[PDB]
Amino acid sequence: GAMDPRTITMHKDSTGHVGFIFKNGKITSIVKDSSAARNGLLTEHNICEINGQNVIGLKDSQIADILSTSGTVVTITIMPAF
Ligand SMILES: [O]
Repeated sequence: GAMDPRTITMHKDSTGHVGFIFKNGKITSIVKDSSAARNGLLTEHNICEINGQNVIGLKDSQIADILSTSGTVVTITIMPAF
């Protein structure tokens, strides 16, 4: 629910992308018509886990690298914040 973590499974498109951008670990925009959009990834939520790995505290370059090098399945657990 509103306060709670949610886990979203996405699949990469033909160029290896799932459909979002982020900054300082927070998702900031979803790409229209993407896997992220279809599967309900949310903006203003922090990236907690990717493919079951906790990434809290990692810098953006590392989160980016994990996303870019992932296989086609990308599962992300996200968390709201105030
Ligand atoms: O997390």
